Amino acid sequence: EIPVIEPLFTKMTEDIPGATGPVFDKNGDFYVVASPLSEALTKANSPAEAYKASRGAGEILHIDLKTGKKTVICKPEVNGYGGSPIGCQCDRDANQLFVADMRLGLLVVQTEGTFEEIAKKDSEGRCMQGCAYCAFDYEGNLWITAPAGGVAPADFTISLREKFGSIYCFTTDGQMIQVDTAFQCPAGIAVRHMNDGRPYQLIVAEQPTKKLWSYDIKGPANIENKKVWGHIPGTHKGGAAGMVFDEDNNLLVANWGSSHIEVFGPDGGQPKMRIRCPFEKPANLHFKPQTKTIFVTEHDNNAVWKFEWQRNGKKQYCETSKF
Repeated sequence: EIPVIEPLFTKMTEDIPGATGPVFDKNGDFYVVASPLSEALTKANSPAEAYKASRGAGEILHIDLKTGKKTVICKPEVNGYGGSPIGCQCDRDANQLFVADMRLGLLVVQTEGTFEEIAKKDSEGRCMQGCAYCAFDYEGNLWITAPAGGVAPADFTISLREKFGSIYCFTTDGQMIQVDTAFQCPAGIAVRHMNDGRPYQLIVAEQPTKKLWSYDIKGPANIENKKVWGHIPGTHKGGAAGMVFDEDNNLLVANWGSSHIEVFGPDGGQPKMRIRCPFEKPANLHFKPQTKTIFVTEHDNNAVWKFEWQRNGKKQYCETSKF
C-alpha cells in the first residue's frame, strides 16, 4: 500500500479554463495559463471535436497573489490561428517566458505581451508539432513534449489514442532538434541534475499509458537508454500531467483524474507516497521559489490552489547564476 497524506489546500483563484502552466518569473511574479482547448478535450469525443468546441485562443495570465486580480499578459495568435499554450518556464538571462503551445509550437513571451514564435520547423527541416510541456536544464537547453500533430495551419490532432507524439530539445544555439517520437501523448517533463548542476536524466510522462519514461542525458539534445522509469497508479481517464522536483530530487507528478499527486524518489519505480487533493484533476504544479509552497492547477474547478510540501522546491533554471 502506498502511504497517502492529506495536507491543507488553499484556493487562490478560479474561472480559469483548463488552468495550467503555473510559473514564477525572476521577480517572483506568478503566471498561469488559460486553456480552452484543454477543457474542450476533457469533454469531447475526439481531438477534432475538441478543437471545434474550443472557444478561442488560450491566454497567459498574471495573478496577483495578494489581491487575486488576473491580468491578461498575452493572448497569442498568429495569422488568425489562436495559440493553445500549456506549459511555461522562465528564462535565466532575461525575464521572459518560454511557452509550449499546442497550436504554435514554442513561444517566447515578454511580460508586456509581445511574443515570438520560435520555430516553424525543426533542424532536420520537418514541420513542427504542437508542444505541451517544457523544462529547462541548468545549461539553458529547453526540453519539450509535443503530443499534437503539426502546428497551425494543420488540423488539430493529439496523440491521445495513436503513437505520434514527439520530444524536442531547443538548444542554447537556437536549434530545435527532434530527439524522440511515437509517444502516446507525452505530457510533463523534467530534468534531473547532478549535484554539480550537470543535467543527467530526462523524465517524460506518457499520459494515457500510465507510465513515466527516462533517458540518460549526455549533452544538448543527446539522450539514450530510454527505459520505463515510473509507474502511475489508477485506470481512470488521464494519467500523469505536469511534474516538478523538490530539493531532494523527489519527483511530484499531477495524476490527472486520480485525485492525487504522486511522489517518486530519485530511483523511480512505484510512488513512495501520494498526496490526496480535494479535486479529481490536478493538472500542473510549480513551487514558489525558496519555499515549500506548491501551486497546483486543476480542471474540476478551473482553479489554482496552494499547499505546503515537506521541503523546498528544486531551483528552476531562472533562479540559477550565469557564472
